[PDB]
Parts: sequence; C-alpha cells; structure tokens
Amino acid sequence: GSSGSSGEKTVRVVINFKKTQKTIVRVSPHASLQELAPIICSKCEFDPLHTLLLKDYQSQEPLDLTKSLNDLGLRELYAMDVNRESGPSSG
Repeated sequence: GSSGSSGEKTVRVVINFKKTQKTIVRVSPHASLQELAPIICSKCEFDPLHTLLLKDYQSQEPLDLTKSLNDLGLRELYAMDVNRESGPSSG
C-alpha cells in the first residue's frame, strides 16, 4: 500500500449512485479504479465489498478496474450495488 504523499493533480469525476443521486470527487485519473474503489465508494459511503463500476447510469456494462479514467477515457461512472464474492486469485 501507500499512505499517499500529496493529493494534487486530481480531476473532477462524477459518481452516480442510487440511479438518482450523484456526487463529484477529486482524485487521480491515473490510479486504477481498483485503488479508487474505496476512495470513491467511501465518498459515497458505499460498500466496495460488493460494488460494481458500470460505464454510466444508462449503460450497464462493467468497467475494467485495471483501466483508469485515462485508459477508459471517461469523466463519470456509476457505482452499482450487487453481491458476489467468490473465485480464485493468483498469478
């Protein structure tokens, strides 16, 4: 991990949630959603334990954590609340 030295060079992203409410936060577009999962969910006091990252409120396609706002090329995203945690992990 990493505490986080300095918190500058951040972009304004839109966090759509509840398919009704939305909020804006300033975070690094570089960091992968995987790392901005909590930074975001937290901002929306959401549970990153069972949270998904869809394109936008409209679209329902899942995004790639590994990919960042840059890699993705989006300024806004939606946080979906599902329930699924099971599978192997190693490489």
